[PDB]
Amino acid sequence: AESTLGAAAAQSGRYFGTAIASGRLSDSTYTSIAGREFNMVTAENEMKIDATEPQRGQFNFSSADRVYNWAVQNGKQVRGHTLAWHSQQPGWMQSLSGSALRQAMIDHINGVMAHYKGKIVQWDVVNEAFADGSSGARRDSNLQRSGNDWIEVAFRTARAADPSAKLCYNDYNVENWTWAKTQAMYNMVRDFKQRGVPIDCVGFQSHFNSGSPYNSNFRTTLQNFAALGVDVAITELDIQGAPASTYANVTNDCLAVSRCLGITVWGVRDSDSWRSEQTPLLFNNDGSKKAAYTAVLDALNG
Ligand SMILES: *[C@H]1O[C@H](CO)[C@@H](O[C@@H]2O[C@H](CO)[C@@H](O)[C@H](O)[C@H]2O)[C@H](O)[C@H]1F
Repeated sequence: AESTLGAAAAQSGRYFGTAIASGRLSDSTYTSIAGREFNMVTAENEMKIDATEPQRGQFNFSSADRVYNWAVQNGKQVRGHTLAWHSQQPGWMQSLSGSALRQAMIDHINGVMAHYKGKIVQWDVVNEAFADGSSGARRDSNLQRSGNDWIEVAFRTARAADPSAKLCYNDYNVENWTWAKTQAMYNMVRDFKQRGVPIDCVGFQSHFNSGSPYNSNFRTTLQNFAALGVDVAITELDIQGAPASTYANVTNDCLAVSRCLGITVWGVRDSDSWRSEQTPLLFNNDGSKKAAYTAVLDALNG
């Protein structure tokens, strides 16, 4: 067996990753534990639109490169996050609509992807485009108001910008097979595959909690999306209370699906999370391993 999460995941050809924040990189406990345990990194905030293009046409990759460089220096691959999203847009992009916004969205994808061309294994090209609830509608945003084709255009733009990256659609509350949101995403991906839209992967955020609880049918969700001809990935995992049983279940669901590339938990210690009050991660505040860590490692080791 293997003694760390990333190495244990690698025995089945998968990765075990985390979100990394540039502001925490002077914390020796964080950097040593993150370096030891994970083989995949996602920048927590540094590769988002506001951080990378603070003013139109004026890119700033300083903080993003700090995360990227840390990952490569520590032997990890990197998931880019995220190129088109309604949340966290810089004010200059919030003022744009229609065709002007479309051009800025395209320019933003091209500029960020060119900087990291051939260096990023997966990109979350589009994030959180569906509304929550029973409707299955697209979320309202300046991007969605520019037309239903905004998502497809982002994907076609990204494929041309860097043909070596796996292009993913990412979202939350899409893990339970029976939910309307899950079905809306499923039909979009099915449609994309029939029309030749270049989508290679689907990211399941996996923010499990009392209001959006884990269900055993997540495995069915993963299998059904994989059958559409896309890879699947667990991208921002955290579970309220960090129950060992649920952490083991999610891990085993990924291990049972051949195209489940790996799992990323959203943070290292409970105190590093935005949801620290629900103590939803695998390491305690002092860096020690909880019960959930042991369960995940055991599952990865079979
Ligand atoms: C999935 O959910 C995580 C947690 O909400 C998002 O990461 C958070 O993003 C916000 C907004 O940019 C930040 O304030 C938090 O520090 C960060 O943890 C992630 O982007 C999203 F895809």
